[PDB]
Amino acid sequence: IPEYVDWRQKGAVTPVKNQGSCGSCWAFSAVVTIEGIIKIRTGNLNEYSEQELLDCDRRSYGCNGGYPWSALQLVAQYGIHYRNTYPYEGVQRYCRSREKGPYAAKTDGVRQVQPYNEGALLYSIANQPVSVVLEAAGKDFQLYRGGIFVGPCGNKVDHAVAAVGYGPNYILIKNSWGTGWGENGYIRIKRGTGNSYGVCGLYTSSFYPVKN
Ligand SMILES: *[C@@H](C(=O)O)[C@H](O)C(=O)N[C@@H](CC(C)C)C(=O)NCCCCNC(N)=[NH2+]
Repeated sequence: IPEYVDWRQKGAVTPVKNQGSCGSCWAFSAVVTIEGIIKIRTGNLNEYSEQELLDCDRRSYGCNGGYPWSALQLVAQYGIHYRNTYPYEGVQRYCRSREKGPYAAKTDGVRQVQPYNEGALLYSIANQPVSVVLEAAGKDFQLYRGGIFVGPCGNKVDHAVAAVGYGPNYILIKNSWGTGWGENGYIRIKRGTGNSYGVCGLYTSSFYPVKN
């Protein structure tokens, strides 16, 4: 795998989103990976519905949090609508999948990256954007403005984001806190520190969709 990956430069990343007050990071993370794999496999970059996962992923808890794995399993078993068809409202509502016409995209499954393994995550990111989790509660992460973020942070992961690239010393993360946070909505998180958890627990739980 190459020394640098940046899926934005390959046209596989849609504009940075803002989840707002809703605890929907898990759906935004999943959607970033779906947008990415659909671009990688089909050549078209589309926006897909975080709101649909929020409403319809029965294993998740709406705006009270959820599981990227479970949203990706929802997209593989059923599908997902375009963001235009099923726009983001920042609140959980009734599942309206059935009323929004045929799905726009469908995946074939969900792999997990071997956790606590930097190279395994890097290998996956080289193939596609990956849903990853981290500790975002620390004021250092909340107030991050730029540079390669080293913490301070623990490994008490509580926030789902998407890895869309990496470099020699960092992993490139698309956050869902709007374009004004971090580096136009992104954070580069230091890697290669030898901490198996990853900085901020970044290697705790990583999933990506499979699409044949
Ligand atoms: C993240 C966010 O929107 O900022 C959000 O709080 C979230 O989904 N967090 C996850 C943790 C990471 C994905 C590791 C989470 O807490 N998932 C489990 C949901 C817990 C909610 N349970 C109940 N009973 N309300």
